[PDB]
Amino acid sequence: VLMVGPNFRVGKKIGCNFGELRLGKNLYTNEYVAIKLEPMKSRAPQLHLEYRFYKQLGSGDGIPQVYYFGPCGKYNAMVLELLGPSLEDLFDLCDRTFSLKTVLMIAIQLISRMEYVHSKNLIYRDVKPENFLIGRPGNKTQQVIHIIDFALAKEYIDPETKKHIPYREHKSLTGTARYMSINTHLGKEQSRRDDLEALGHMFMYFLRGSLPWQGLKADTLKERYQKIGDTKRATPIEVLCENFPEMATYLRYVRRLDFFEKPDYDYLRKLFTDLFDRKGYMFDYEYDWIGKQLPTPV
Ligand SMILES: COc1ccc(/N=c2/[nH]c(N)c(C(=O)c3ccc(OC)cc3)s2)cc1
Ligand SMILES: [Cl-]
Ligand SMILES: [Cl-]
Ligand SMILES: [Cl-]
Ligand SMILES: [Cl-]
Ligand SMILES: [Mg+2]
Ligand SMILES: [Mg+2]
Repeated sequence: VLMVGPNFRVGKKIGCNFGELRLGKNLYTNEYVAIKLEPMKSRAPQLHLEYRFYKQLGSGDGIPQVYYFGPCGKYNAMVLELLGPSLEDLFDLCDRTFSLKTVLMIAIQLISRMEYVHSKNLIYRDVKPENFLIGRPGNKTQQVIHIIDFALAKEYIDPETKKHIPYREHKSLTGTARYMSINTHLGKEQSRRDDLEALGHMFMYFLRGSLPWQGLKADTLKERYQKIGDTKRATPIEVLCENFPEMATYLRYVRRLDFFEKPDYDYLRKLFTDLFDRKGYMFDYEYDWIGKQLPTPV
């Protein structure tokens, strides 16, 4: 089908997706957009719930604008702001290490981004470099690290009672193993702490080039998650974060948060801004990838 909604032309498949993602164009405004498609026959629908989480988030810094949700042939479609490459794309472009300055510019932003999500009574639960995208130059947000992919989010404040969700265990594992928190591996209900811990793992991935549990395989997914969690538990923070004392402090702090506890986001930002200033860095958005040829759908 040629169109989604009144005004969005459906274009080519984009990204490296299987038809899940297309370029689109708002014919009414002469603007490109991203079109996410999900078959109506899906045995595990996620797109409509994702749209509802975007409505709960509302308009925010580093959150893509969402323009439409509705049918498109035999698909449900969500039309959203077209962003730039992901941090994983950019990491590859930068030979799979980022400088401390780039990691800190990312980290300072992403602590705030997670604070925003948490302020809207949601936990994110899908931290990975693929889900953080820079903007496009055309919208003056190419410097801003955005967060996408809210299909795995959850409301952590129950809306009627206004109580934090209860602690429980035996939660099935499905996420991304590489970044997930130790408590996620143990089958615990995720909470605010776990989003911040997964961010810490991702920051160390960027700094080191890899994480020491990244290569582990097993005959079953469950066994693989187990081995990865075992390695996370067996790798001292002082070792993982050798040469990055503030990252060690960050990770120890988030690992030690209680399930119900509100993180001190101010404290975590200050760890990193104090470090940033002490190193003489200037917060000028000159990330490692500036000056390189970025992948673009057009
Ligand atoms: C490297 O090629 C591309 C670079 C940037 C790009 N922009 C996007 N903007 C979005 N809002 C996107 C998404 O919502 C999205 C949707 C699905 C998806 O599946 C892996 C990945 C990203 S991709 C899409 C493709
Ligand atoms: Cl445009
Ligand atoms: Cl920010
Ligand atoms: Cl991995
Ligand atoms: Cl600098
Ligand atoms: Mg915006
Ligand atoms: Mg995903």
